[PDB]
Amino acid sequence: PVIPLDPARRPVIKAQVDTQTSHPKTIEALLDTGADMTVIPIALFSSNTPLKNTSVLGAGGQTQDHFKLTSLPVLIRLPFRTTPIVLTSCLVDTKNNWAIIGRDALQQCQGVLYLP
Amino acid sequence: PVIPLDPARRPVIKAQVDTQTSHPKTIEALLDTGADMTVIPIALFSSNTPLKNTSVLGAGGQTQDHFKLTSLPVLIRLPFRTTPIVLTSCLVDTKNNWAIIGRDALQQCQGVLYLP
Ligand SMILES: O=[N+]([O-])c1ccc(S(=O)(=O)N(Cc2ccccc2)[C@H]2CNC[C@@H]2N(Cc2ccccc2)S(=O)(=O)c2cccc([N+](=O)[O-])c2)cc1
Repeated sequence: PVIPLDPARRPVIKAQVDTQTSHPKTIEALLDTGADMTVIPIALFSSNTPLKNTSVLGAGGQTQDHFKLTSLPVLIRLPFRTTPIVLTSCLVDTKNNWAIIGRDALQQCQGVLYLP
Repeated sequence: PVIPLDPARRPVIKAQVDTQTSHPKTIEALLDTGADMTVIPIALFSSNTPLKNTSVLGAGGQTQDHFKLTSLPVLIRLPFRTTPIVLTSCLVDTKNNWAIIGRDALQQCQGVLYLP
């Protein structure tokens, strides 16, 4: 589908996220061309899985306690599409409720940005 | 043009920005569909130049200090189209000097996100 760009209406999508730590979950995620890596809420991971340490830069400066890093690949499926997007590693938001589809996933699904 | 999406290569673009407080300048801006409002470097604005205090959400939570708000509209020109993008107001990065094209500007040039 063609998704219009609107400052008042964020470009969201419903995507099934398989973290391979629990059961695959359909969540609402922001489509983000500014993001390099995909951000997945920590609420989808099991309580006993190890996550790597890292630091990420953003608006309110950088941080090292806000984001973590997956130990296992994350599979992401789109609404009617059936083959999953395979991300070797992706960011994990441990504080807020953040689901962000980055360019890493937007590449495998042939996603592009068009300017008339 | 059709801008491809790649995690290893940011969707940057050259744009001419007029802050109406000084000489119009050329910057390299990041095409960001996740940004509600456009962010321009404070290095564009003259030294005086009243700017408003504002609060912005991003990476390391919310920030009371990083971003300011323009008092006057911001003229933005792109390589292709001859007519300029007119934003009523946009964000100003004081800490760093990021150039980020949000959906506010992408709407006025009718930019869309295409997912096959
Ligand atoms: O207009 N806004 O509300 C608005 C909000 C937020 C921003 S923003 O944080 O600077 N800034 C821009 C930006 C771009 C590149 C690098 C850092 C920041 C945001 C906007 N999109 C990228 C970035 N981040 C996500 C996000 C999206 C919407 C709202 C808040 C935060 S981020 O940082 O979590 C995610 C962030 C950064 C990097 C990665 N990653 O995978 O590498 C993922 C700008 C404008």
